[PDB]
Amino acid sequence: MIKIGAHMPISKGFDRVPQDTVNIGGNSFQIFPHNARSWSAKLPSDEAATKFKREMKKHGIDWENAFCHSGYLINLASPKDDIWQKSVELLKKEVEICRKLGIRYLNIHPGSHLGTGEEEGIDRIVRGLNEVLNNTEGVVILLENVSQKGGNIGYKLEQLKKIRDLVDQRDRVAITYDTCHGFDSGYDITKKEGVEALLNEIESLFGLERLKMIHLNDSKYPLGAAKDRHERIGSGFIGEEGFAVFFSFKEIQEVPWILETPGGNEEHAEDIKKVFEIIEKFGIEV
Ligand SMILES: [Zn+2]
Ligand SMILES: [Zn+2]
Ligand SMILES: [Zn+2]
Repeated sequence: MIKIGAHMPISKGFDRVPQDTVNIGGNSFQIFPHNARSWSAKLPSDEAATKFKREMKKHGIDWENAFCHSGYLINLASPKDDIWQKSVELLKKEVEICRKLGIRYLNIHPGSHLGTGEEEGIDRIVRGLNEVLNNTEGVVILLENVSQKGGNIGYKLEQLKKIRDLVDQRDRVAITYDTCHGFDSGYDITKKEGVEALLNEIESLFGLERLKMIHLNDSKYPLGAAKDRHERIGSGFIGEEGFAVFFSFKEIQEVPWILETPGGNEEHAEDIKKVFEIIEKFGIEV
């Protein structure tokens, strides 16, 4: 069964999210844990967490299909110690928001060394994840591949493995694959040989059960462009044919597809329709 959804707004409450998710034709979703402007975030009230949980039950959303995503402030690779410390403290709080909501997965970008060096930046990330994981329980942190922009770490799957193998609680570190960031970095899912190489690399670096989520994004730019600009499904350089190849892999189907393409609920309902249209047109099983 296809597990698909989108990044959902939380601005009207967490509890609106399950209903909004089924209204766009999804059964999966991603949300931010908060809308804080700075380094401090509130927890949801007991009242709000309870409503969220009730709506999850009401709509039969699978808890393996519900993800949180960290905000853009957190940078565990920062060469500024105070930003590193505030990032750690905020990440811990985001794990506590997840715990409160019942959310099992917290997705993050590993970070940027800002031109101080990839190897030292990886160590900083590792140490930061240790401080976080060693002071929390339950929640699994997802490392997401990113584009090769400035001092971003994680544009090659190899880098995500370097972080993971140094972490204390490796079972609480897993992986998210973003189709747009990968395409930006040369991972060519428009060809079955590219998808096969991607899967072989994932299986060998992490094992396939570490792949917890795919971010389903088309790209504004060509393969290898390193641009980090998402596009609506079928409207970019991955395209309808490219996605049809990607969708044809059973291994890919086992994993929730989360849209982070431009627009709101309305555009995402259309992108979800496009995905089923692509699957129908190209005769993909299932
Ligand atoms: Zn992301
Ligand atoms: Zn993403
Ligand atoms: Zn992106």
